[PDB]
Amino acid sequence: KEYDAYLSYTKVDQDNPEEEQFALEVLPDVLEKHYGYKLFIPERDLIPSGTYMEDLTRYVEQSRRLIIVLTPDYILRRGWSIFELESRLHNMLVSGEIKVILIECTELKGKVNCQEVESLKRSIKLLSLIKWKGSKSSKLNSKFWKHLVYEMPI
Repeated sequence: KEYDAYLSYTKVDQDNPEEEQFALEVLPDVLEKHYGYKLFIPERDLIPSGTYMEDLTRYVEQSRRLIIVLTPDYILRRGWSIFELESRLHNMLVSGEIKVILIECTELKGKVNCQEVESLKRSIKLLSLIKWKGSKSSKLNSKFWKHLVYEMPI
């Protein structure tokens, strides 16, 4: 366990700017610089290679938490699919070997998407739901941040 949490998010090229800004820079920056947590971010710390899947698996095993940022882009690309594609990660999620922190940034209005995400929720044993209200939640020392920090290790 070398990392406090594994950050899972999706970025799609050019639909709300505040959501993307919170998911890509504010969330990691506040978790690492202000609170001192150590996060593994694939798009920052891992270079894609032929061992990409095995590398991601190993990094998840070395992470004390799994943060999933539920943005519209994440739903579009089904950014959670990786954790279901690899058997080891799937077993870790369903058997409760790693705690998952699901950050709800949008409402699952879509029927099919809502059903799929519900099936994902039931597939996780240790699941913590935190709603991101918006600009109020991004403010430092807000209810959102206290909740998230409590769900974090140490």
